[PDB]
Amino acid sequence: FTLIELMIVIAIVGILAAVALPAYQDYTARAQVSEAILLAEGQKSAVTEYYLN
Amino acid sequence: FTLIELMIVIAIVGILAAVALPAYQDYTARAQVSEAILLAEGQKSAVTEYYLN
Repeated sequence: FTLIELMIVIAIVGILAAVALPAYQDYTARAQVSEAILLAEGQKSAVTEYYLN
Repeated sequence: FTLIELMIVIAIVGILAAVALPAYQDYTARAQVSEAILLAEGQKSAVTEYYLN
């Protein structure tokens, strides 16, 4: 008898595929969301520039 | 960030061009207006000369 050793595999086979993937496509999103933010960084002072002058 | 240093330039670039230029073309005028007056200075006594004699 070994099957419970196979059972535990197929328990490992059914993986979670952690929410630490989709919370980190949401924070990979935070990466390229930031890529949008880093654009905004340029306009921060330029928009400001119009706003002040 | 430095742009406000550029802003302040373009605030210096837009200069007043002081009214102390056109009030002093008006007083540069007072210079050559005086140049007309200094002519008149000669006639002061000569006109007077006719007026008295």
